[PDB]
Amino acid sequence: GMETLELQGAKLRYHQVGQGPVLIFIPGANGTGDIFLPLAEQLKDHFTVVAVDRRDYGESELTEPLPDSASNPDSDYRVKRDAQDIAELAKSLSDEPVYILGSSSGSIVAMHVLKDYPEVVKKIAFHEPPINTFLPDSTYWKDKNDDIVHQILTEGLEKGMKTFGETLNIAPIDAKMMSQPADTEEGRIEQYKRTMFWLEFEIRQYTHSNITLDDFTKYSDKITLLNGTDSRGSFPQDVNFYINKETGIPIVDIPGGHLGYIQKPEGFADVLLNMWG
Amino acid sequence: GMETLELQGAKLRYHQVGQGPVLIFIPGANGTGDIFLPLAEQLKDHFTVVAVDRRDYGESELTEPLPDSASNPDSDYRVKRDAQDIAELAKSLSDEPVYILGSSSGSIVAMHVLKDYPEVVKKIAFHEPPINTFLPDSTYWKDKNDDIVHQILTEGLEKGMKTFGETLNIAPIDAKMMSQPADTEEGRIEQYKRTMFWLEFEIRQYTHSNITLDDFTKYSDKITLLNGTDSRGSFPQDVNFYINKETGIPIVDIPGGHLGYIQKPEGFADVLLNMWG
Repeated sequence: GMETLELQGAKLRYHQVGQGPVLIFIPGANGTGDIFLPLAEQLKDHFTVVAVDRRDYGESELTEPLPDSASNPDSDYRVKRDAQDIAELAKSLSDEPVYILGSSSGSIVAMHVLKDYPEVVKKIAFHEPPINTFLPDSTYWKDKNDDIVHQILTEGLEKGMKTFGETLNIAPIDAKMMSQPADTEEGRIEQYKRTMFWLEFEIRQYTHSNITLDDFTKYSDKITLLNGTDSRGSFPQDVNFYINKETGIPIVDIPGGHLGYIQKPEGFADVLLNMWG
Repeated sequence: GMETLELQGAKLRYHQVGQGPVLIFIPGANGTGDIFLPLAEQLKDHFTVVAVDRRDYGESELTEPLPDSASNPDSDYRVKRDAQDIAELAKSLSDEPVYILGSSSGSIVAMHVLKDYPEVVKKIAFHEPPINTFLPDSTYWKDKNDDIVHQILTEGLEKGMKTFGETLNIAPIDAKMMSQPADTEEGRIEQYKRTMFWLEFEIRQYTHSNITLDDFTKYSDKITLLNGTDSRGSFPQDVNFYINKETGIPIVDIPGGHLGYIQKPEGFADVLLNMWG
């Protein structure tokens, strides 16, 4: 049960309670205004308290995708868009300048509201901002942030071999080949995103999808099951053994492991050409 | 330099080399057809080899967002859409049924092509499928997958306190409150996605955004800097000290830590009402 302001690119949702001059609270990393509700109850006799879900969070919703460049660490799109969200909200609720308080990364949003839309600001408070750009030791803090983001990436890719080895239940050499970190930072970033997408959206949905043995028997003349010569004892071979046992569909052993088509391409090709050539 | 077939919801990209009957390779968890290129070079005298980037991967691109329900573990949207992608590709390249080989989760795509579009299949090969739905011990494997996906979530949230503590450089009690895992599985899933979004798209972009001290001095009469009484020694307070030292803008100490507005809402409110009431 939240209020809505439709803006360019998003439906902005906010809580509103109180009477009196408008006071907008801008949240930090939690992104949502509900964290200000106990404070709003303390203030509602004196201010019209407005607590925002910033457009990428909570009950707010984007109506257009973020630009490709938003993932660039030097992108200014989001912080600028967040600031003009607050300015538009302030103008939709008040014909006079308003009170604004932002905390943590939300106090950085507040700084940009004052920089680019001073006309909407009556008074403003910056609660514990973590901005470093104007500090004498800016580089220390900026480098540390860039390193922590990269640290989380490396720690993610380290779980690759459990991710594929324990879900596909394949041989460790195959699991290793599948989870081997890419050669470059950009390649590793893409690799991590692929792995996380596959985990969320592919492995469970596909491996429990609606296929039955009677679906194979109906066209058994078209089907060959393939087991790698190097991946014996693995779960996917056990699947093919079950299909072969119950339907009579043949298994052909083909060189290599779970990735035999890239591990041993000449031998893989020879077997296929004998099957189908 | 990849071929393109525009379909409903995506631009499907594929590699094509060879002469002769069409043979479509469907990739597994890597999602991209380049993994079949060394094999394609072995086969190109005998088949027209077609190696696909499935629509969510690689050089393929969605032109509409995935449905909300695609994240449901029992969703069939993606595997069905992948299969009709292959069927449409086969019909765009050949007036006769074609050869198809899928590996790993791509062999599950292949099963669905045969189930729903048998007319496009001349022969088909399932290379080491990890499907469990028709196995007698299906539940063991299905439960194990669901548990591994949930394991990766728990392992992610465990890095929350380093994520906020080492980027904001705040007190450990505050970092703990920010990273405390939500009460429910759905709450924890959303929490992890928020944290990963903030890391990628917020922390670096906002903390090094283009604000200078001269931006504060221009409207210094409107600004109050707020430091929590419980977060002394933290980096965000050091930021406010620098601003106060160089601009003269006042600091008000307000009850609580980095999250004082929810930690101590009555005391926080009292200070604000004295500032602004």
